[PDB]
Amino acid sequence: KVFERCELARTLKRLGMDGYRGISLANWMCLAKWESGYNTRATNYNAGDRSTDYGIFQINSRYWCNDGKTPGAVNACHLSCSALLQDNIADAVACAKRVVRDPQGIRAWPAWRNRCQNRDVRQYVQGCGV
Repeated sequence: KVFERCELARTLKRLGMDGYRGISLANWMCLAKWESGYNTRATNYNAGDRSTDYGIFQINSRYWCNDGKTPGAVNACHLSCSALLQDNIADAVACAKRVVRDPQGIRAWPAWRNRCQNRDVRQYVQGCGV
């Protein structure tokens, strides 16, 4: 599924992402925007280390979900990577929450630093009713 901007904003709020581990909803919106363009079906193979990024938040198979084919990987979210390709994002959200529980927080995703940190991210949630 390809979400519309405000539709996702509203969904994430409901799933309790606003301010989770100190991260504002606008930050989560900015991340999803640059990672997958709000697409739950998005996958990206990293030829470099043989891992794959899955779903709306482009969660990596080396540490967060099990895809079986990633060498020396762990599954901290306790999910099949398949779970992160569903239209319903409840598993993806639960996993994203698990990722920011580590010291790095939101910095765990390099693209957050490149595209969202120290920016005016208000744009991602303006007029959504969140």
